[PDB]
Amino acid sequence: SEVAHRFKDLGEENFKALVLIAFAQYLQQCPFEDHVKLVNEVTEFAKTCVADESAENCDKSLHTLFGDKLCTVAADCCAKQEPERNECFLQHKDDNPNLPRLVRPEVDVMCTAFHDNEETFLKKYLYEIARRHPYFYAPELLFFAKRYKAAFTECCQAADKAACLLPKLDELRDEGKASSAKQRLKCASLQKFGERAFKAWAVARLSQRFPKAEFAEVSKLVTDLTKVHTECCHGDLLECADDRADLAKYICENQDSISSKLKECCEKPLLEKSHCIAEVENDEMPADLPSLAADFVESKDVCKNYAEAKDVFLGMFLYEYARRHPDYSVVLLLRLAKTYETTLEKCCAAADPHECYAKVFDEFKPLVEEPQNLIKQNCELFEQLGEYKFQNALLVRYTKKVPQVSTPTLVEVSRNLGKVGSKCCKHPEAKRMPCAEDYLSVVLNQLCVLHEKTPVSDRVTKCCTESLVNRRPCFSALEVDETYVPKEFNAETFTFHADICTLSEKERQIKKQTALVELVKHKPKATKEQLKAVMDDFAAFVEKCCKADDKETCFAEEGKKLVAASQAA
Repeated sequence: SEVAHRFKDLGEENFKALVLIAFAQYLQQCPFEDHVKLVNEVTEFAKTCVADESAENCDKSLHTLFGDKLCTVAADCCAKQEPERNECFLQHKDDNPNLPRLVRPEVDVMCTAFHDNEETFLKKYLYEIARRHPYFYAPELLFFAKRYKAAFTECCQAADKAACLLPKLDELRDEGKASSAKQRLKCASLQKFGERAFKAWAVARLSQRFPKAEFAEVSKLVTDLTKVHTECCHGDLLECADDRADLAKYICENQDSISSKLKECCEKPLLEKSHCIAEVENDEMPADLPSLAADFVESKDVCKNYAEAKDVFLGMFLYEYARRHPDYSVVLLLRLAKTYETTLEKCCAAADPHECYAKVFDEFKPLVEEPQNLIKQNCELFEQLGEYKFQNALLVRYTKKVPQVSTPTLVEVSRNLGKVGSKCCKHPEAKRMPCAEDYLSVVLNQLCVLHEKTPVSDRVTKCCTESLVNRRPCFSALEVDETYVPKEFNAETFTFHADICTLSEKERQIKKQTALVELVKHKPKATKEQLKAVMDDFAAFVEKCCKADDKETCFAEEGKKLVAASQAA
């Protein structure tokens, strides 16, 4: 029995949470009560299996069971069987579910609901997250759950809870979203590019982190880590959580052989141990490391070793170049690795290989400089305009690049792209690249998955599927879509009402930002000069109407003077 197996390993508390998340991610539209019902029904069945490991259908696989329990409340997916059925659900996960924005009741209400029924209060948090983020890293979701519990348990018995809770919750909302984003990239990598692309990313990344660890060790870690994510991304949550635990035990046992900063980590609860390890800082670089040129360019055995085991050899190249370059981003190392392999494949087929592949490092120079100059420039620019105007500049830049993309998506992606400046520019040159480029990877992956749902721009598709590691350079290289045909104005689209006054300070910018996007789609060829001169106007239209006697009509009157002057520029 598989269910009995995983139940014992995870316990009832985790087993129940993990199954709840699985159901929330598969059927994101179904209400909370229903999932809760199926979880219990499933959980009890599991208890009978622990005893009689041959009772009802304790012999069946998790998917069969989970599948049959969801099919009692869903249709074409359920008409299929075993493999096809499961794949069906996976293909129907929705990265942008049409769910109602989540609003939080007054502190007083939450603390009452928390104190009264704690298990329920926590199970609904899990449910509301898992249904909105169908790819959230299950094991980590359990970690956020506990921290959420600690938030309430502590703040609800204080002087001013509003002051104690609200903050801790915002920090959690953001970090939860970041977390969801990073995991969305790993699944896309696996699902759209293959495990080989995933493995290479891990080798380079872990080699940067555990520079003292041996290649064979990293390889071992990478292999386990791959299976872990392969499972979480495919919906095998229980085994994912299980396997993740094992990997944490291993890493801790073999500390000495991996990294010296794993101490603090291995001295704490499971959930906190895993989370700790996954976010540990890079270890100190081994003192005397030979030159790479020795074994990879000067040696006359290159092509022979390459021929013998192309995978192991290139894998070793990555590990070696990565370990001594924690100042490079993972994508830059992968571009280098790809440039090195391309040189061997051609050179090793020449008369005198050595001569041909002797200047491969000269090929690396341009690739390393591109990222640096880009970052340098844009951080300087960021420092000058600040985060709000920088987001605006990005909205104009990206709407011009790919005008077809839906206004909600452009607004969302550009805002996030703007956050890269705040999160990264503050670091010194040494840590900027990893920061900047790996964050751009996550955000542009967001644009790619939201766009894959309803493809409208061939330019987006090409930049998203041609190469995982070159997405950033591809998007960067786009200027303006010259074939794009301007859109015709729509009254409703540019009609500002008084309801924009009740909206938070941020909810306003977002509106003014959404207007900017529509404007650029209308006048692609317009200039950053005109645009700014027009935006300022919109600002004026809000301040007056929002504060001018009983006027829900100023929205139409003053909005008229708005569109009028708007149609002019």
